Amino acid sequence: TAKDILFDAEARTKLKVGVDKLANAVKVTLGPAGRNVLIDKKFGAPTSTKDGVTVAKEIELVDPVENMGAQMVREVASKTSDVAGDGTTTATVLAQAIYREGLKNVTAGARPIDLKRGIDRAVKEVVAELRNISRSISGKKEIAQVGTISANNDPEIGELIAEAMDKVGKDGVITVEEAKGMETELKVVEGMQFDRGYLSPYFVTNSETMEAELDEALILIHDKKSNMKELLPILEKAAQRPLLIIAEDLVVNKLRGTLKVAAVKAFGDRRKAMLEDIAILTGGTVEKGYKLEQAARITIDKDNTTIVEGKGKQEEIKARINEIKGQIEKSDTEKLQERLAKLSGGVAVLKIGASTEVEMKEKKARVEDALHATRAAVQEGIVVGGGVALIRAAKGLAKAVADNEDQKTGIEIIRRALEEPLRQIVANTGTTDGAVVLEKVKNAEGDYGFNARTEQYENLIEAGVVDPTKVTRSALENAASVASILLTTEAAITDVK
Amino acid sequence: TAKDILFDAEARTKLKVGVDKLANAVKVTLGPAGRNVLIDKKFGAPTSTKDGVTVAKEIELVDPVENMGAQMVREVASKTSDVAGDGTTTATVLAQAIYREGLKNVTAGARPIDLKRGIDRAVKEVVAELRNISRSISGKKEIAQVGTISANNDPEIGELIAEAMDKVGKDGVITVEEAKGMETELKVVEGMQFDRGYLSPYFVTNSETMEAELDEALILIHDKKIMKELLPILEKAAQSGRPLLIIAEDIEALATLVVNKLRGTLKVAAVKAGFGDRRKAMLEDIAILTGGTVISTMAYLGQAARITIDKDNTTIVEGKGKQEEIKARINEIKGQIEKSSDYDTEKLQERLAKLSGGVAVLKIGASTEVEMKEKKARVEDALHATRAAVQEGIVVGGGVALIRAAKGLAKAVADNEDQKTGIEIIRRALEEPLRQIVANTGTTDGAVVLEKVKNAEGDYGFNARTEQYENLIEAGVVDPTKVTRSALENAASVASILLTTEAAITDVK
Amino acid sequence: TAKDILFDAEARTKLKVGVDKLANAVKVTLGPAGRNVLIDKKFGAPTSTKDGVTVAKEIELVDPVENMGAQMVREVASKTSDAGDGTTTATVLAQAIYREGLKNVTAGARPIDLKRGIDRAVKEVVAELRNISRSISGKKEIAQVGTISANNDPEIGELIAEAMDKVGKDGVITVEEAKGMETELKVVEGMQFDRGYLSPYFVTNSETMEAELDEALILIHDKKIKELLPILEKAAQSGRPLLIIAEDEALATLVVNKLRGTKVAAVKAPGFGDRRKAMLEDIAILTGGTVISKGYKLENTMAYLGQAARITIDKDNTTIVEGKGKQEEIKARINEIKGQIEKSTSDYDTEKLQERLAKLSGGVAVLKIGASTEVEMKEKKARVEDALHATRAAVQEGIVVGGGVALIRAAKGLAKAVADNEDQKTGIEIIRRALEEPLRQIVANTGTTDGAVVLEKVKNAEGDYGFNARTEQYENLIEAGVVDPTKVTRSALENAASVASILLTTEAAITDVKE
Amino acid sequence: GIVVGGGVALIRAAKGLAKAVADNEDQKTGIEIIRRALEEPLRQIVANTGTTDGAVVLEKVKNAEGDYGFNARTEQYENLIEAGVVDPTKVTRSALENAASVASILLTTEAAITDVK
Ligand SMILES: [Ca+2]
Ligand SMILES: [Mg+2]
Repeated sequence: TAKDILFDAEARTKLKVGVDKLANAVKVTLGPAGRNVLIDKKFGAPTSTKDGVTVAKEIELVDPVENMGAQMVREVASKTSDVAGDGTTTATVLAQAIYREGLKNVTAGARPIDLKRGIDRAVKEVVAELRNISRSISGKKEIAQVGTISANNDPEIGELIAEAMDKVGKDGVITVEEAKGMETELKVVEGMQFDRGYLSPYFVTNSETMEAELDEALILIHDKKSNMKELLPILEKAAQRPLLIIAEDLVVNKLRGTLKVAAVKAFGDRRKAMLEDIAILTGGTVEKGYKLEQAARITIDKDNTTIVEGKGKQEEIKARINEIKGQIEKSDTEKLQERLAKLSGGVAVLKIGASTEVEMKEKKARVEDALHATRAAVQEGIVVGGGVALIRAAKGLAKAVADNEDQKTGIEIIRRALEEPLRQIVANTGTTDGAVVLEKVKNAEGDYGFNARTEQYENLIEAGVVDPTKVTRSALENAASVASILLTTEAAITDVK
Repeated sequence: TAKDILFDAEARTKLKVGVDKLANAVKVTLGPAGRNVLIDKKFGAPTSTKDGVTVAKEIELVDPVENMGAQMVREVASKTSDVAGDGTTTATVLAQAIYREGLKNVTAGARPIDLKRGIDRAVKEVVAELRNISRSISGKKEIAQVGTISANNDPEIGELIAEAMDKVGKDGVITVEEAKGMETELKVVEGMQFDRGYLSPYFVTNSETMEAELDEALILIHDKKIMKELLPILEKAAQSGRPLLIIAEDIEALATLVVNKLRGTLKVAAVKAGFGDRRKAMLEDIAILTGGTVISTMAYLGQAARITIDKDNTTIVEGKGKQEEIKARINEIKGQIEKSSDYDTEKLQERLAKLSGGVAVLKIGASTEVEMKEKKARVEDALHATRAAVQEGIVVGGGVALIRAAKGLAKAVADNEDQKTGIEIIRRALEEPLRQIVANTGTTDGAVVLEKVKNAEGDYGFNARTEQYENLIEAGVVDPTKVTRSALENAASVASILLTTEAAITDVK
Repeated sequence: TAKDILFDAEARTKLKVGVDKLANAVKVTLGPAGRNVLIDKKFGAPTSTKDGVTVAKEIELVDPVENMGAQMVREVASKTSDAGDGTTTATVLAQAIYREGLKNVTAGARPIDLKRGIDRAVKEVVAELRNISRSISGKKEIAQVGTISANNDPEIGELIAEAMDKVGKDGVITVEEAKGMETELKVVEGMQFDRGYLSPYFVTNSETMEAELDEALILIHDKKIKELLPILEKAAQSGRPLLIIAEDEALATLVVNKLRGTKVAAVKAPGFGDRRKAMLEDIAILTGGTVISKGYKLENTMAYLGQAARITIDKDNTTIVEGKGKQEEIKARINEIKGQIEKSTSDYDTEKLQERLAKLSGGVAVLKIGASTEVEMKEKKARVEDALHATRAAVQEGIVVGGGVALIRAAKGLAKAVADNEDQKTGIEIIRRALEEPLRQIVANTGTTDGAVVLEKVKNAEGDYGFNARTEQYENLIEAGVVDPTKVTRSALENAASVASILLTTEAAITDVKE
Repeated sequence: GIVVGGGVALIRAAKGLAKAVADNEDQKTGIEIIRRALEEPLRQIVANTGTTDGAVVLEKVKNAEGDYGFNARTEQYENLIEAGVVDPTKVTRSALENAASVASILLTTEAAITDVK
């Protein structure tokens, strides 16, 4: 349809208004002192949330160009918590500061392309310095320590996450379920996980977690490919139980009528080898087959699908692992070992018990967050929390080389942006003296920093204030990307009113 | 519907606003330094694109007269990337410069027709001079190099393009498909291709590749225009497992075949059959290759291993017809060559090439599906840039060839000052593509960069990605001659029409 | 006061509006087919005029920027006829040059390169205008030009030819309404100098813009001018008008008494340095007066004032007619001056003393025009004045073809103009198209829509062949009596290209704000 | 004394900026303001010629050494000392000192007091 087009600074200033509205709403919740935000509902009392992710999901602007920039930062900064599990709000605060000062220098006559080059070279050095000051996490004792800190000081949960990664490995599949009793226990079952998720967001059974869970579900494995009407006869045939259909190609009927079904993807000759393994696991049968005309739990994520507690014959399924094991000697061969590790590795299940359901769902939420944080701690390590690690990592900027003065400006844009998260931590405490608090932390060194929880200076590592290195480096990398994309945006196209 | 009519200068000034909005939006993406363009969507994040074709397709204006001038340049410039595969934004930048300077002189009193004549005489000589700078591409030695450049410096892709063009020839049918593994392969199979296309866009199976893919399909060949005998033979083929292809003079069959393809009834594709008695002879070649028979039952239908329906093209792959019967058809029309008039010579020789060479299938693969189809489409872009490069040759990229081709303007002849002004309109317009590439870098010194390139000669130019003057051919910066000359011919064509437009008729809001 | 400023294309476009308003109003009167222009008056019936000069004097605009461009081309074109209709031709030419000039500036032409190509084009057109010009010399040829400017009157043609024979070609000739009905010629003692009146309100006749004083007294003062009351009030009760010759608040006091009827005109002293005081003595001897200087006081005598019969003062020169000084003392100064010619060892002294000698010894030729009726007397007098002015200009630079044909023929010199680039060639072609404008306007004032063919038939013709708007026929304009002085034609083009080039190079226009 | 006319002397004198000391980046920015402003008089003189290309002329003058410059009257590149284009040293240095003085007061001005109309 007809379009309106904005160019040059008129587009970038309009985009900046949206970035500011997104950031200014979410950043008040940043630190441990993060202040409440009220979200209106259609009827009844409004929702009060200190969660910066919950606030960002509610941000929509009436102006199209303002909404574009607001969705740019929102989509990029959301990817920080998709992998590292934390840092969405931090990435948004950084993105606002980087784009503000960057655009401010564009008005002064700085080339936007050289600012991006200088910003990129500055991030490479800060991310590297974040690794130099990062503490590696290896061994079951300190893995339990990180799991306990992310559990809000729960030694039972820290030992549970450490024991799960001990049996199934650091890269193993670990899932969190609800226990049938008061006691919390760990159970290692059989299963596998692949990167093919749901085909539509409407299959999601849980609004906030964006996951589709099917309990006591039957698996349908075919190897032959969607919208063909022949699927209507097969769908209701065995439906009486949720169903998992696996193919390469019932959206409304699940969200409107009564049906429990999930259909994910299943490339080339490699896809035919994967579906034969799920048959020996899920306990079912897989071109030499019919036409379109069983596990305890099936969880469907956006980027992942995990089959938990599939029922095979343990004597027959053990032979399938030995068939692929024999194919390794006569064999690149790296993909054959991947399929072996999925079948023989299993899935760790965390059964979370408690007194009452309100406590059991409360305790389960901490185990999932502590698990996600511990997974990121074993990979890239841990760094000092409270926004201090971004300030300490500024020392790496000395190694950043600037080919001209505009590039040196971009380095200083990142230099001033690294201080912004801590500035917002202290600002959420309600004090106007926060400029002094930033000066003490910056003039100090090491793990010395400000803890906004007790409002006292201390050693944050010993105090239990820590962030995964993956969280911090991803927040800066994501923010610098989205802000540099907007700095280089010369046109904004949108539909007419 | 009642109409609003604009005349003379009032109409051309309004049309220029639409041409400006089109060009000013698309030209920011030109060159390696091309910047981002945000395209809004209903829900979610917008679309960031540095591609000029994506931005151009989204341009529509509220004012009908402004929208007309926008669609004018947009459609004419779109004919560049069709026969060429690149240079759509270049044609738009040239059209904006020719029309702006031309209209500027029209207000100065110059006759519009003498400007158009001067424009065409200048473009005629610039294309000729562009042919001298052209570097011909022939043989597997330099074809793999050209294919490697359009492959984003991948030598393995250039070897597949050079070897595929070696088996079936430069004009032979080459198709790129997704491989079943990481290792890329090449194989030549049976098949042919037709110059016709689908009747309705709804037959497309895969919207990503835009081509309708029917695997292990059936083919119906019928002479007259086609619901009388269709349904009995269609319903007899409705239970197959194999999709059906409809080949006739035309396809009532228009409404019923589209609604069944959109639903889950059956997969049916209709392609027109090329005219006169030559059409009835081509139906026998498709029937013998696929084993079927023409209709002038299920045993009469032909079977292939796959069918890909392009927009203007139709490709049948691996027909099931007996090879002993096909060779009897080959020597039938091959012996008919010795029996012949100057009328049909290469007409029957082209049919023999379809029943002999076949179709080569390029199979591209990678470690993950994300890179697999990303490199697969990269090969399709590399294959299209290579086939066009073989035809008209290769010229220096970065807009330098348009500047170097200005030497041919001395050969242009002007009958008066108005025509000479038109020649000078082209002279100033050829510098615009390079001036815009340097402007996309963001420097205010771009006026000096253009002076160095013009003061130099030959291969010397400016590389905007490294921001350093260097040899552009040795640095891998090249453009096909067909890409460059098409962008100049199409731009000068649309601007000449807009200069000669005395009225713009549009409906009332 | 606070100012508003317009820049470049915005200022040059507003200036063009004022230039067009002046041009379109005056150009309807151009040529013998010129049409009527009604000019309103405070009370009674308006003024109907076919004269372009009368219309141009009334052109004033509300918009200050538009008014500037109007007054710009108005003053520059006034120096062309400073008569002969050339002031309107210069305005028409100035419009065409400025219009096409601005049109190419928008097209991307450099304004200064257009000006260069314009100036080179004008030099070659004026040069070619000299070759086609036919000079006038001798009493016989002058008598023919005077008869033409008198509308086929051999009497005025002979009188002007005889007037230029008695006083010379460079002599001073004046026209005065005769006290008797017999037209006669009388040479009298007098002189003319290059100083005009010090204010337009001293002029007694608004039509000719010439201040004329009959039987007036001359006050000659050395220094600037309050303390003149004893001498000034002496002339007020003496009945004669007073002429004040001095070096220079008191100037406004004489303006009030002039408009109230209580005959005073002020003129600056001629020349400067010692030549000024030397010429002041020549005026006192011619008029029988005394120069106030260095043992004289301006407050202290009626005997020191010079006397003359008629004093005509325009905005340029002042002519003293019938000096009342004694004949012996006038020629005594002649011998005193001539004695210094042989005693001068410098070339500058000898050449400048001859100019001083030619004024006193030459005199002033007076043309007294008679007629049957007093109404016909002033009508015939104005005919002689215009005939004398046109004939005097025709002798200097020659004569060319009228009807705007000479400008068309002079276009053949444009091939001799060198253009350094395309923009300079454009300025040459601007003059090429502008030279057809005066004839195009003459044919347009006839009212015909066929004037596009008339211009082509004249351009494709040769020599003096052209179109006559009076009889609406093609003929030879030299034989038909249609001729313009070469000085008039070349001045119209030079002045038009001058003011049009200034406007093309104007990047800013400053004007006062609303009061 | 006398210096090069045509605004070239201010460009040739930019070599002294290497001797300027900056205590921080803000002071270094103020040094660069003069660096770009020294080219402004010559850039205006060339722009008053009406030429469409002003960048080439400024480039050829900045890269050349000595008194070599561009003559705007004849529109030709020539040595300005020999051609007769010359400015007094007091004229050139006073224009720079006065301009920087008034521009420094306006940059440091935090308030403007004016009467009510
Ligand atoms: Ca409500
Ligand atoms: Mg008249």
